[PDB]
Amino acid sequence: LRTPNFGRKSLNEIKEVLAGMGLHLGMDVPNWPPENIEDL
DNA sequence: GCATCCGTGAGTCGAGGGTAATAAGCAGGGATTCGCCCGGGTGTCAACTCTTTTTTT
Repeated sequence: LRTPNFGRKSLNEIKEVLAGMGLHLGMDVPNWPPENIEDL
C-alpha cells in the first residue's frame, strides 16, 4: 500500500497467483539467494 | 490318321554401381521470352479523441 497506484484488486490476484505457484508470504529467509549464485 | 513346326517353363533371399556412339547451311516471316518501370493494393507507423477501474482525494 506504500507504493504509487497500489492496486487494491490486483494485490489479491497477485497473491493468489503467487500462492498457486507454491510460494506464500515469507516462509523463507529474508533475501536468501540475493547474489548471482542462484542464477540458472 | 500321322508328320512337321512354333508358344511356355526353369528357386529364393542376399551383394553391386556409375555408363556409353553420328553431327549442311542460309534467307524470309512470325511467336517467345527477359528488363524496366508506373502503379494500386498490402503492411508499418506518427499522431488526435471516448470509457472507465479504480487509485488517489
